[PDB]
Amino acid sequence: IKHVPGGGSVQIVYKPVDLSKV
Amino acid sequence: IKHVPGGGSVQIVYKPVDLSKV
Amino acid sequence: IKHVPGGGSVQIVYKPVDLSKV
Amino acid sequence: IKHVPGGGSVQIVYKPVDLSKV
Amino acid sequence: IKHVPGGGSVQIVYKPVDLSKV
Amino acid sequence: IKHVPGGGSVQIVYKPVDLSKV
Repeated sequence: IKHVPGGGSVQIVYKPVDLSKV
Repeated sequence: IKHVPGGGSVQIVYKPVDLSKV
Repeated sequence: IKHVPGGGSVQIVYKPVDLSKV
Repeated sequence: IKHVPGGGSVQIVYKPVDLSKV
Repeated sequence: IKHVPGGGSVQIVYKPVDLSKV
Repeated sequence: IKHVPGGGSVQIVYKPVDLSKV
């Protein structure tokens, strides 16, 4: 019995710029 | 019995700039 | 920006019995 | 931007019995 | 920016019994 | 019995700049 969700994962975000207004 | 969620994960964010206004 | 691998994950094992021989 | 691999994932095993020989 | 691997995860094992022999 | 959430994790943020206004 094993449970192994989301293993070995990568995310990359390159040069993001945020100009949001609130 | 094992539970091994999210193992080995990477995140990269490269040169982010935040100019947000509140 | 979020990364959430294996997030919110569940395992349930109910009344397991082990009689293994080695 | 979200990344959520294996998110919300479930396993259930009910009354397992192990009789393995080694 | 957040990274949250395995976040919010649960395991339950209910009334396990071990009679293993070596 | 093991529970092993989020093991082996890396995060990298490279040369971030924060100019946020409140």
